[PDB]
Amino acid sequence: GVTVETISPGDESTYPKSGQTVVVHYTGTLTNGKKFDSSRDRGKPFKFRIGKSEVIRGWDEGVAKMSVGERAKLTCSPDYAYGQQGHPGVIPPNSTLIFDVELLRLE
Repeated sequence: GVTVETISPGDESTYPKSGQTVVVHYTGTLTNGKKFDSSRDRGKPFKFRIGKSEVIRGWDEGVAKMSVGERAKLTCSPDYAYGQQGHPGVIPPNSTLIFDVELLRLE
């Protein structure tokens, strides 16, 4: 489903709750490394409510395993991303997605 590989540890104490507003910096790429999204390129931290299907399932599952300050690679299989259909023009069918995600703070 989703694999979380820690790059830099968080505090292992402060974890997102269901419905909580979470603030991340992230970069998403295809497994060939082609980038398709980045809050870092936008120069703005990205906010979303976790556990509300506001983002792909890999994020809801994976970011919930991160603690504040953690930086990790999240690898989301198609079933936890955009599936067989994909996102025409952006994500091919049956694509695994790799996200570099830093959990900056909870709100």
